[PDB]
Amino acid sequence: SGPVPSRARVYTDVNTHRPREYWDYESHVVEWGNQDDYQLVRKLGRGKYSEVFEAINITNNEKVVVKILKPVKKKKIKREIKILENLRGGPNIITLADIVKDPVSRTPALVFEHVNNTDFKQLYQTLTDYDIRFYMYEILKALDYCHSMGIMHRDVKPHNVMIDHEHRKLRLIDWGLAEFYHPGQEYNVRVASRYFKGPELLVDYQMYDYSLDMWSLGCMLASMIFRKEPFFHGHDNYDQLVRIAKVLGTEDLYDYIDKYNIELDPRFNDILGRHSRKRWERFVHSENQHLVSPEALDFLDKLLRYDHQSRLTAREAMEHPYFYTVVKDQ
Ligand SMILES: O=S(=O)(c1ccc2ncsc2c1)N1CCC(CCNCc2ccc(-c3ccccc3)c(Cl)c2)CC1
Ligand code: NA
Repeated sequence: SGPVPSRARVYTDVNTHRPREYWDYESHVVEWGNQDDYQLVRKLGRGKYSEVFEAINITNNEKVVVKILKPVKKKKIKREIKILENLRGGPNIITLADIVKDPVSRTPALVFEHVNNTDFKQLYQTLTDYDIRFYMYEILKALDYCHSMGIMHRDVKPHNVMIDHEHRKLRLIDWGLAEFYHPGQEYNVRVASRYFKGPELLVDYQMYDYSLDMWSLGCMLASMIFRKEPFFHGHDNYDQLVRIAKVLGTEDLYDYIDKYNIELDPRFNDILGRHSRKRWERFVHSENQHLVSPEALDFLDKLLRYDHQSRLTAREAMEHPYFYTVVKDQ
């Protein structure tokens, strides 16, 4: 036995065709700028792996964002830098402007282009059906691009999506968990926030690909159209799969596990039970109905599949009827 192998349906060999240096980030030599070019203005936030500041480049008086890294292995910093450099200039990808080190503490800091993000509590109540379709399309452009460039984001969620609503501008941020896709590679399943983890992660299927990001995206879409954040609210990684199973149903889950010859943890056998596949109609109510259409539900259904191979690709998703008005306007 052991699990059945898997390959991405698209962009399978994009890294194989690149020079090794493109993806072999362990070999990457970091280009350091001058720390003294930046003065910190104010703290913006703190994350698992960093503290984020607004700063000013005193050479040209530009506003920038500085992410000062907490201690991480040099290869993980190299990976994030290499990915940001490879993706620089791509649609809706955050722009890495510079990389500096404090010469005393030796702490490394990434310097980004400044994006004026719109406060969540003011965005949430104003967003129309059109706005959701528009911003979803913008995220898909970033995902198609990074996938086409041989990179999985692996941490798609609202915290990692900046919107400057005034400028109708979106950026996908926090490439610290992203990885290069190589056919045959077994990845770490301990990635992404619980609520956004794909079934492949939860059942410990390591040979995953770009399609992980499409599950995460579907989770985001569900939370936005149904006004339920998070959508799949698990207590832990095990219960997370139970919450998914109560919606997608257990029949399809067991079909997926059979197809890939996945060995399910003994714990899971007790708690999965038997669940019907639910209709999306049970999440619709008077408050959210203006966001919910046949198109939205058809699209959502085609993202949220157990079987990573059957999810829409980014480029397929962009062709879905949910986006016809957006595509016409652009
Ligand atoms: O201040 S920050 O540390 C900072 C500032 C600049 C910067 N530049 C490089 S890293 C960096 C960090 N930062 C923390 C993350 C925040 C995330 C904002 N989420 C907003 C949001 C996104 C997406 C949706 C949405 C979902 C579904 C459909 C359509 C849309 C929704 Cl509703 C809201 C921004 C501020
Ligand atoms: Na693979």
